Amino acid sequence: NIVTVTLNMERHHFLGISIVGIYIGSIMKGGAVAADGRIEPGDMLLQVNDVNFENMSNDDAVRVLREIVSQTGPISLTVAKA
Ligand SMILES: CC(=O)/C(=N\Nc1cccc(S(=O)(=O)Nc2ccccc2C(=O)O)c1)C(=O)c1ccccc1
Repeated sequence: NIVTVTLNMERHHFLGISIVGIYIGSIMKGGAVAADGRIEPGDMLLQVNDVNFENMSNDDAVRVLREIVSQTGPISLTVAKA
């Protein structure tokens, strides 16, 4: 089950996720992801905007998320539900 979740990123500064395939390791208080509710811990992160996460190292995925969260605009996260 694959779901795409688009977040406006206007009411919250950060996603509020940790990443540990790349999985959502945790969802944190105060982030856009927790407020939205559609993504859950354990979901597998497949794509963020136009960046596919296949074969990506954890360090590179953190760098990608940092760069995307730092730029203004919506963020679309495609996950496979746990
Ligand atoms: C809720 C939340 O998000 C949190 N800290 N967030 C966060 C932390 C570091 C870098 C980025 S980041 O701007 O570089 N963006 C990311 C880069 C990599 C992976 C994930 C993110 C992300 O946004 O989740 C976002 C917190 O609990 C928090 C607690 C106290 C004070 C401030 C924040």
